[PDB]
Amino acid sequence: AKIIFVVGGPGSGKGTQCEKVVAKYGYTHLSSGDLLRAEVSSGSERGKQLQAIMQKGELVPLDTVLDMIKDAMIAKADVSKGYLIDGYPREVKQGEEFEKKIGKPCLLLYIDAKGETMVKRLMKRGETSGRADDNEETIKKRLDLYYKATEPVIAFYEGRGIVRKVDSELPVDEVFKQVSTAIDAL
Ligand SMILES: Nc1ncnc2c1ncn2[C@@H]1O[C@H](COP(=O)(O)OP(=O)(O)OP(=O)(O)OP(=O)(O)OP(=O)(O)OC[C@H]2O[C@@H](n3cnc4c(N)ncnc43)[C@H](O)[C@@H]2O)[C@@H](O)[C@H]1O
Repeated sequence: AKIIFVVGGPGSGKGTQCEKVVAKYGYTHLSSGDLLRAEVSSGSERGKQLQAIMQKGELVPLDTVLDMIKDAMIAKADVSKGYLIDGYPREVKQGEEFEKKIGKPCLLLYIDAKGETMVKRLMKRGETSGRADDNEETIKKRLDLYYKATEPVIAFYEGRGIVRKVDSELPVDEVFKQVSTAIDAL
C-alpha cells in the first residue's frame, strides 16, 4: 500500500489538504494528533499524560505515537489502498522507527508555510475552536519545536529523494492543485 508522509509546521495546512486528498483519491487519513486526542478523550491515565504534554506543546514519545499509528493502520488495513500519515514523523528517529516496524514511504508532502502565517492561523483557530494548545505561548513553543526537530526530517527524506514541496501560503485549492500534481505523478 501507498504510504504518504505529510509533514509541515503547526497550522501549515496538513489536515486541510489531507481531507481534500481523501475526498478525491480515497486514501486513508491518519492523524497522529487525532489519535492522541482520542486517547485523551478516553479518560485513561495515559490520556492525562498525553494531554499534559500536548498542552505544553512538546513531542509525545515515539513509542506511544508510533504504536497508535501502526494500530490505526492495521485497523483500516482491509479498506485502504493508500495511507496519508498526517503529522508523523516529527523527528528523524520517528521516520527511522516507522521504516523498521511498518514500511518505507512512497512520498513526503512537505506543506510549507511561513512562520508568521502559521502563528496567524493558529491564533485564529484558537479564538474559535478553543483547542488547548492554540494559546499564544504554546504556539510559540510548537513553532520552535518544529524548526528544531522536524525540519531535519525534511532533510532526511530529501536525501531519500521523495520530498515534494507545496506552497501552503496560497489559497487552499491552489495548494491542493500542487498536492494533486504530486500524487498524480506517483
Ligand atoms: N508525530 C508526533 N510526535 C510527537 N508528538 C506529536 C506527534 N504528532 C502530534 N503530536 C502532538 O499533538 C500535538 C498536535 O499535533 P497535530 O494534531 O498533528 O497538529 P499540529 O501539527 O500542531 O497543527 P494543526 O493540526 O493544528 O494544523 P494543520 O497543519 O493540520 O493545518 P490545519 O488545516 O488543520 O489548520 C490550519 C489553519 O489554518 C486554515 N488553513 C489551512 N490552509 C489554509 C490556507 N491555504 N489558507 C488560509 N487558511 C488555511 C485552516 O482552516 C486552519 O484554520 C502536537 O503538538 C504534539 O504535542
